[PDB]
Amino acid sequence: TGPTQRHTYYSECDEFRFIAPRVLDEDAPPEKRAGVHDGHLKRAPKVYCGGDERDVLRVGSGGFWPRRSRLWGGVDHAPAGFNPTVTVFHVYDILENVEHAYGMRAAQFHARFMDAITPTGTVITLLGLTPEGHRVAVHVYGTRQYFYMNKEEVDRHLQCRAPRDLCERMAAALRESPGASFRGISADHFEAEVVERTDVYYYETRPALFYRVYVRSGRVLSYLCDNFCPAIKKYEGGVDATTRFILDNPGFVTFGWYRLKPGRNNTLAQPRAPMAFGTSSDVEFNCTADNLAIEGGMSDLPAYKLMCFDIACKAGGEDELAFPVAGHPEDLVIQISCLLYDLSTTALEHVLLFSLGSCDLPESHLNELAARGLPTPVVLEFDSEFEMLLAFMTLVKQYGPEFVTGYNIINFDWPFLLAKLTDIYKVPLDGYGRMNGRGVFRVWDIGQSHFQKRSKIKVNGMVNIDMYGIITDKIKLSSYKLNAVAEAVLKDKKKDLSYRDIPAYYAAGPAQRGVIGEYCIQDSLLVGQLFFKFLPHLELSAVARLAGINITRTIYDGQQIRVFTCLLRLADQKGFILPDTQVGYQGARVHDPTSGFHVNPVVGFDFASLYPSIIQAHNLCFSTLSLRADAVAHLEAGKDYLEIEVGGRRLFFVKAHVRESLLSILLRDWLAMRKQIRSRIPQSSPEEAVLLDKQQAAIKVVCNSVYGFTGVQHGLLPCLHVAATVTTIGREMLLATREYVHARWAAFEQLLADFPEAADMRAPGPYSMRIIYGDTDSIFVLCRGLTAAGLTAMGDKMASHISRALFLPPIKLECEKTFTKLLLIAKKKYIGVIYGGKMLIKGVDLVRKNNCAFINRTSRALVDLLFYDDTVSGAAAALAERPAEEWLARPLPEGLQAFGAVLVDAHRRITDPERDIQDFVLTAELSRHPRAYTNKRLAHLTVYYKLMARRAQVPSIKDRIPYVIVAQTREVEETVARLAALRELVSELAEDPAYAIAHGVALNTDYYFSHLLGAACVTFKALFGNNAKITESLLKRFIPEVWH
DNA sequence: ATGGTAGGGGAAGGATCG
DNA sequence: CGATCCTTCCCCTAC
Ligand SMILES: Cn1cc(C(=O)NCc2ccc(Cl)cc2)c(=O)c2cc(CN3CCOCC3)ccc21
Repeated sequence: TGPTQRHTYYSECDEFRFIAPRVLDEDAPPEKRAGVHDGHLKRAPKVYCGGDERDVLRVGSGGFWPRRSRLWGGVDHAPAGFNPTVTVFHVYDILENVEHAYGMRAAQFHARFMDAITPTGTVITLLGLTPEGHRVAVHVYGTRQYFYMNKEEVDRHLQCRAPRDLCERMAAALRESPGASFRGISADHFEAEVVERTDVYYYETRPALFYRVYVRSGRVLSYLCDNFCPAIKKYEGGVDATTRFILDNPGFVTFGWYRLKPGRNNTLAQPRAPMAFGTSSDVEFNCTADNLAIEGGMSDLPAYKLMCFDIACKAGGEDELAFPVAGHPEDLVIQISCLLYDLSTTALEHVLLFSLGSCDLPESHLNELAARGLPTPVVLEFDSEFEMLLAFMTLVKQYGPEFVTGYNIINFDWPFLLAKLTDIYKVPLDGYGRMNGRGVFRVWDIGQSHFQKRSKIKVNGMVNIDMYGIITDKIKLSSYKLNAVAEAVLKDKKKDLSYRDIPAYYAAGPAQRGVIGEYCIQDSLLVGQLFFKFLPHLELSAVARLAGINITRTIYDGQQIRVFTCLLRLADQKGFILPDTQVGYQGARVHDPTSGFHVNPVVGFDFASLYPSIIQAHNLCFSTLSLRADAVAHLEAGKDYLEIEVGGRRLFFVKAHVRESLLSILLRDWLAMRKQIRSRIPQSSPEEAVLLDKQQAAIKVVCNSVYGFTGVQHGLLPCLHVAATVTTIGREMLLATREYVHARWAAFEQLLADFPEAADMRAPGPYSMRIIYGDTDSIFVLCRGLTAAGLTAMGDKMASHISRALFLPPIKLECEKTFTKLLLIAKKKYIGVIYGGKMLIKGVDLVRKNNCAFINRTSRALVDLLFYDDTVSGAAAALAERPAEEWLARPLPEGLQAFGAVLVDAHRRITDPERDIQDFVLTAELSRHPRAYTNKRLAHLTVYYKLMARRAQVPSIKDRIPYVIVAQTREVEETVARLAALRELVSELAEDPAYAIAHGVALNTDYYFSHLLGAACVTFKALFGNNAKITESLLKRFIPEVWH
């Protein structure tokens, strides 16, 4: 009969816009080859492979790429008698769509589904595979969104006193909509129960009557919540139908192994006829939710496919050496490397090269690959950009990669390709996902927006995992160029590339373009290696399984949604309903440290998950809070509730036995689950142990996300009172721990009394025990008069004692570290030597990946000497012997001599050429869209605008920009004045390392030495009563005066 | 659309004091 | 009236 849901992906083509560089035409004179052919053409798209040629949209007998498709434009490319009986199947992503009965009356669906979607019905499509390998999509009918409204509030506001009345008013309001989107919608299209529920906010709140309204269309529910009755609180109206399908059917997950089973009236699932399919899948199914169950024994992934891909493009305009622009039809996409792996076997299965202008890959590359057990690359030759891109999209649709990865493919690759396919070549994308049409293929940028905080890529049925963000979150670097990341993680350096070199390599011919192919394939291989080292798919799938959210929203839609979903589950379970809404509170207090170098033993105590344990112990929650005394005036204070003053206002938190905290329950259950699964790591195969580790990681993530979720003003379900109470309780606890240690163990008598272990630990000097440092949940205590022999093993017992004697469970204080020497520099900045010989650096420019590697190495060597050299340590002790104030006129002790040496060596490396300029590059992140800036006079901003004027690589909206500092010259000052006049010395001397190396520009030698001295001053002011000016002065005594 | 409060220190520019 | 400070913004940390 034909398809029931029109396939919008191109299966036929007879005429297209042809664009291709004239440089590829050899029979043309070497003079008439500069430009780029552009114009309409009327021939069928074709692709060349190995001397043979075939139409791009030709599918069947002989193909160049692998194909996992069945339907292709109303053709059933499946061997007749293909009726695989499906029992179990794995699910990775979930679609939420609308289906009308009038549309589907052609399809021979059962009566049940047509009743489910009679005017319009929401359908939940589970996508995945069978164990055999078949692509499968099961459609779940019956899922209905629903939201609550107070009955006492609605009855009197809308002059109605019955649920059918509410249905009538809703239908009417939807009729007189702006655009008459819903015309003919009537009251019988809605269901309205009356049910007793409780608002989650505040203990005083008592149950009441709410109208529960069931809605079949996300559009209708959205319009209702937006402008139905704005003066009435609406509950859970944002909950999408997928979340309802997950939570209302207990046991279900968003990622895992399901099984078809018999249903309510002995109902069985029904398989769809091929012409009714709506996916690029081999078999599809219709079923209600009771036809589904979970399968337990199943634990391993199925044969999901992962396409890793990178692209490379070239300009076409007057300047072919400038960076391309996808909006200009002259700049084209020259090459696309695309390699497909199997995710269950982490093995590479196919490698493909899409190229404009046929080529032969270099032989060193081919030899390395074929020797590394990898498959033989297959090159696809194209004459135009349209044919190449169409073939790439046809590959995406036919092979149907369930997962897709690359590097910086969110800000460059996908936007470039899709801008080409959309703005220039005019191609619809709604069918090139998993759905045959009407799908999702959008790409979000930041731009001049306020609400958005992250770039996203969402493709239905296609999980995009950009390894860029993965590395940015998991690894700490100064720059994230793919080759730098490769060398830093895998210790495998590979060739760099720039657009400045691409046109030449293209013009020389098929071999110098096969070089470009080699570079793209090497990039893609490196990305694949990173992917399967960090295993982001398993991590994020475990998070999705835990939070009841699909993999896509797991990745790109924030953290608040996960905590919100779990809390929604628990609150609906326990009788609440979440109301829809839409520097806040005092944080922690860092213990004012008395700075300096400490050589006596230091002990480090800290709390295990301080904020979650506070929430657990004190029963903090939305439902246990109250702002009014009369609410808690009927129970005994202290024994039944906790009175506390937070932010100049009294708060009451009813204790556990009155009303149990929802947050406490979530945290306790998550913690017990984490402990259970971690107890299985030993007696488990490493294959299983990787999954177990990802699981426990996800659990810890959500646990640490609880408090943050509570503290997001104007977020979803916010309650800053809880966050401020948590921080205040933590501050109080730290203060109390300090005072207890001070008062109870001032005398060594008591230290011996409680622990008969300080006998074999009494040091020469006098006994003292005083808190020296503290931050949020940490305590560093000085132990003059004790030996650092078993200070760890006795501080363990100490912390256990303090926890037992001071705090309610599950609050726990542990002894983690004991330092031999420690440098208290300033607030939240310190460096120390652990008793185990390992160094510890926090806060200082050392860890701050914004500085140049040279000053980093130098200051490192300095501190290394300060800790791993006995003479300079005794020298610091000598500096301590005296107040340091007199030393502006006194001499520095001999030990410090070493410093001078290293310092002067610095100067050498600064001015002496043949040094690496990359060893001298600064980095800085570009936070916002530059138009929204308050100073507008920043180094990386100068470099940004300069790169923009030079038609260079415009940095993506949130990367790190590298730069260097020029010295003042005639050209520098002249161009400064010229640019100033055009727009109409301070740190304007900032330049791209690239431009400033090929133009032979010289660095500001004075600046880098002055900042080496500044970093030294900042790091070593501690040893001189923390005075900066005095430290700079007496540091001048390590530098020849001809440099001051 | 959907990520918290503390911090220190560097760059840039205005205000202030003798 | 000229350095000295004093504000503000911005980077990236530690919890
Ligand atoms: C790494 N990190 C990120 C955070 C964050 O992103 N908050 C915003 C937010 C908002 C909504 C959601 Cl859903 C999720 C997250 C933190 O808040 C944070 C806090 C601590 C304090 N620690 C923790 C426990 O005991 C006391 C000391 C330590 C590390 C932290």
